[PDB]
Amino acid sequence: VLEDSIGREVINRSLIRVRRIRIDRDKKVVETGGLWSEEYVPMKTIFFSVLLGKESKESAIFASCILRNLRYVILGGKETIGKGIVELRWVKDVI
RNA sequence: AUUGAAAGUUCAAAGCUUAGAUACCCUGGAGGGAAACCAGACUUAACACCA
Repeated sequence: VLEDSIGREVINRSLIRVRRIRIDRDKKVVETGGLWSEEYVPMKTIFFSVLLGKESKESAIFASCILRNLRYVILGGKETIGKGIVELRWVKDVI
């Protein structure tokens, strides 16, 4: 756990910022303006969130039947690059 | 009983192409195969005398 000034530099250095290219398939060179830049969040990163539920009978099924079987889901975009496989861990058993 | 409810910035995209670790460069200059060394040492034995 770093100070907020030093941590913001160390964290910004873990963020993956790549350039990406679209290639002219006939001459195998990059197109004009076929270069752009994207940002990814690395493997093993950990986001924390909460799922709040109102009192009902459907949520009892949802929290018991549905939420137990969510281990892996896919968030965000660029799934073709394989950029969405994420894992939920449900802080009620890891504690 | 909330200007509330509902809605995935999603999708397609190769950091690709061109590019000789090449060019100059005497293993050279200096350094005595020298220093020392007797071709020398010695007569013996037998013997007729002596004894």
